[PDB]
Amino acid sequence: WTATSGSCKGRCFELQEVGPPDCRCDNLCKSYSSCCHDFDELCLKTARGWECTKDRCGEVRNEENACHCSEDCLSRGDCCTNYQVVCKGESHWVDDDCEEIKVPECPAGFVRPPLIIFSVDGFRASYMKKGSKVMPNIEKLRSCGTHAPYMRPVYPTKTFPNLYTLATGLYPESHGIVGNSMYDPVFDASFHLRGREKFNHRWWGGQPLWITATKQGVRAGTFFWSVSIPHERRILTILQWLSLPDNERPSVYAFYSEQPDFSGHKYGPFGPEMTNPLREIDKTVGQLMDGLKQLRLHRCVNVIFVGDHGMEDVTCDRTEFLSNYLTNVDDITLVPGTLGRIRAKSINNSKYDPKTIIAALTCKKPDQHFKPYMKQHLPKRLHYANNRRIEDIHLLVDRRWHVARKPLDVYKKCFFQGDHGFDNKVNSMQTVFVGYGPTFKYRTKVPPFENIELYNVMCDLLGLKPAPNNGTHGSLNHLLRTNTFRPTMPDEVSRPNYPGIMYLQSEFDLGCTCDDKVENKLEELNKRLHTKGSTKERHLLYGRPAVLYRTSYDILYHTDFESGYSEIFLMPLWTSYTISKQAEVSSIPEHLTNCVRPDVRVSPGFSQNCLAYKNDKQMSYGFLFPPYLSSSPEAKYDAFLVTNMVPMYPAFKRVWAYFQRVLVKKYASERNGVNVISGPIFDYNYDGLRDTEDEIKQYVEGSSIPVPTHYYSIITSCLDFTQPADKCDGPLSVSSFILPHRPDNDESCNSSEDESKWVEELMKMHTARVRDIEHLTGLDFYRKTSRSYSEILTLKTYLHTYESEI
Ligand SMILES: *[C@@H]1O[C@H](CO)[C@@H](O[C@@H]2O[C@H](CO)[C@@H](O[C@@H]3O[C@H](CO[C@H]4O[C@H](CO)[C@@H](O)[C@H](O[C@H]5O[C@H](CO)[C@@H](O)[C@H](O)[C@@H]5O[C@H]5O[C@H](CO)[C@@H](O)[C@H](O)[C@@H]5O)[C@@H]4O)[C@@H](O)[C@H](O[C@H]4O[C@H](CO)[C@@H](O)[C@H](O)[C@@H]4O[C@H]4O[C@H](CO)[C@@H](O)[C@H](O)[C@@H]4O)[C@@H]3O)[C@H](O)[C@H]2NC(C)=O)[C@H](O)[C@H]1NC(C)=O
Ligand SMILES: O=C(c1ccc(-c2ccc(Cl)cc2)cc1)N1C[C@@H]2CN(C(=O)c3ccc4[nH]nnc4c3)C[C@H]2C1
Ligand SMILES: [Ca+2]
Ligand code: NA
Ligand code: NA
Ligand SMILES: [Zn+2]
Repeated sequence: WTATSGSCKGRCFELQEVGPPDCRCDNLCKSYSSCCHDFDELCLKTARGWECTKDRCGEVRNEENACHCSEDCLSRGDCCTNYQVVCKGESHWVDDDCEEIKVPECPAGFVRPPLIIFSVDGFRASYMKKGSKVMPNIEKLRSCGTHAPYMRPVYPTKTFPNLYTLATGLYPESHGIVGNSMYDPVFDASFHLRGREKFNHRWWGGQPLWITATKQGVRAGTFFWSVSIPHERRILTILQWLSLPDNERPSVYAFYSEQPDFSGHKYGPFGPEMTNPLREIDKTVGQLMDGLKQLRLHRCVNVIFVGDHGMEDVTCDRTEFLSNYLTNVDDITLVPGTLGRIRAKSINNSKYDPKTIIAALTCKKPDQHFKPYMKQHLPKRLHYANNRRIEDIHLLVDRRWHVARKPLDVYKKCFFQGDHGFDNKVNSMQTVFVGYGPTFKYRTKVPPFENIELYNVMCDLLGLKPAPNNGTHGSLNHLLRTNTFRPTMPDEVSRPNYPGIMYLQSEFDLGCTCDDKVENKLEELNKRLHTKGSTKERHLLYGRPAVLYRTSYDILYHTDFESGYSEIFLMPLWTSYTISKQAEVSSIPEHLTNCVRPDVRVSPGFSQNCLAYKNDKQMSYGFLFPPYLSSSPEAKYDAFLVTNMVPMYPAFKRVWAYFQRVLVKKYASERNGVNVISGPIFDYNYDGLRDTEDEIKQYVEGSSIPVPTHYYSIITSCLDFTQPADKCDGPLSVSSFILPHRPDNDESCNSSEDESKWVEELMKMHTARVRDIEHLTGLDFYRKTSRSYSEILTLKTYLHTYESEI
């Protein structure tokens, strides 16, 4: 109940929210059905339109007008945005040459450059180039300010998850808005685009920029606009707020456009009808910048032009129906469309089984346009599992397609030609970032980056301390002229032991054998050198990883590789080795096929054993440093140490052996040498964070050998590939992956074929940032390079996507 008897008189677009039943006059009241009786008449004036014409100049103030062209309008802060152009001979902002803004030029009483976030829904990154002819205002912001060729959204590439990720720096699994539609089984409550539950605070986790600002004494304009408030009015409202007295005036503002998403859904991303919405958005930008220029704020304000996600061609005919796969289609609830989420229709149904549902959905049709996953098996780069609102069963839908439960859902709910939601590495889902103002750089292009990184920068722009988030603070310092945040490397928590030879071969009873009993001071002094680190500069190029948690581990040196061996987990946390362009691949000699060798630097009690693998009928083993890449037949024996062994399902060994025998050499040839760091990951509770020893759900049968959920590799080389990986003088280049360690290759529908047809495609799907591996391992990489730390942070957030040209 709202008693709408009060008045909006002198309260139009007031900043403080007033609770029921006193009537509201803020930009949200429409959505709440709570506006005072006179809100429209007083606050939403439209009379005479939005532009001054010659004859309006000098007019006597008529209060009924939408905006004014009277002589007092500048000081009332309520001129039409084109007033100075029409009435005072000024130019439109877009027509002025751009000139570097070296320092803020703010009027008196401005304590900091204000920040204006201009967010556009469904603005696909390629619009910046493809519509540049019809968007001169946006093209000027882009060419004169700082821009990326594209910004990567979060998964799913839906509106509410991405806008709230923009506001918080958080993955949707952490902020809680994991779709536009959700069911929370703890609340027993549903979040819908339609209705009042979505307003309830309990859906919205983390701390959005406007709350961060407010808690730290920086006032914010409201970010939310009721759909019926016309864009011209939203702009006039911002400009009016910017004329408030100093103590009242917000420092951060947001504008939001429903376009081009609205038309893109109807017409497709490049429908001929899309030119007009792009023009209109440009005009709105022109209005804002002209209005800032009148207020003398156009060289004071930092403006961010940012999208939530792109738009792909999708039509009704490209829909896959679960009724063509499942017999029990009525025992399931599906969240449908460009992603699928499946749960039981009824909690009282004990004949519901996710395993038979996944199996009925796996590789069933030749050209199947979706792939099912238990959420824990989704690519770790999606970070989409650790929330109770995310259903256990997930369908990743191919770009251009939908999934639906039954055909009746698609015709009794073609209409649409565009949609979004797909995998966030898809080219069509990329969106835009432009920053313009005194704090951003001048005419600077920056590499693509992820939207989770912006919250930190928006905090930096406002002098705020960000709440804890998933951005990596300092990774976007290269966007900024000043206000850079100067991070320090994390302190190493555990120091390594450097074991020498401490055990005799007969102290070991590991059930392993090796045909290695074959035999010289020339070569013996030499192998002693290798075991103390004499080749360590070749194989460990960026310093040893730092261990950021409390544990007990040994550094082990070898001719061809170095490792940090965990006495707790019984295997390396990391193994580092360099493969030059000239290196040669060899096979494992016949007599060494089953060779495992005790490591005389590491006690039997802190070693694995071969008996456990013999007795575990499901589990085999692989090696982190690959015997195929040994530098010499004698160095090969090091690769068969028990301290280089890791548990691997036979099915996973197919992937791993192809990566090690074929792909590392291929990368070394292509990149002029590579440095590889590989190791295990344990994330049994799928939170994206290193498991402690007591979280491990699976061991090699009858042993204390923990089974990894994933294996990672970080592959680094010189960005200037004319220099070899091991003699690189400048910036680095990296690609990484986090491969799921699974007992089957059900994920790969072509896995019955030769690895050359399916392994690399698997690995591409599981591409990752170094930072993702850092979270999963508690390791910090690239501690000793000649590069600035900020540049290294950027490298660690890089994701190699394998998409073609945007
Ligand atoms: C991305 O960045 C984010 C932000 O930094 C990272 O998320 C953080 O990670 C931490 C580790 O997972 C986590 O810390 C925990 O905090 C618990 C208290 O949390 C509340 O308070 C904070 C602060 O205001 C608040 O933000 C939290 O909000 C969550 O939950 C609400 C309501 O459900 C949601 O609205 C909100 O969206 C958010 O949900 C997300 O996080 C939670 C986990 O907190 C998930 O469950 C959700 O699925 C969702 O992802 C909370 O309101 C605190 O209780 C924890 O401490 C336990 O464990 C430690 C072990 O060290 C121990 O010291 C304690 O004793 C305690 O153990 C006891 O509880 C156990 C579990 O119940 C029980 O088993 C034991 O027996 C004990 O009784 C813990 O410190 C932090 O909350 C989140 N923050 C956010 C915002 O999500 C994220 O990791 C980053 N991702 C990556 C990949 O890097
Ligand atoms: O009020 C806001 C808001 C604006 C900006 C920021 C914002 C957040 C962070 C920053 Cl940094 C800036 C602005 C925060 C909220 N709304 C209201 C709008 C309602 N809505 C949809 O109904 C909708 C739209 C497109 C879709 N496609 N498919 N389904 C769709 C459903 C989109 C919502 C956005
Ligand atoms: Ca974990
Ligand atoms: Na076995
Ligand atoms: Na398969
Ligand atoms: Zn949309």
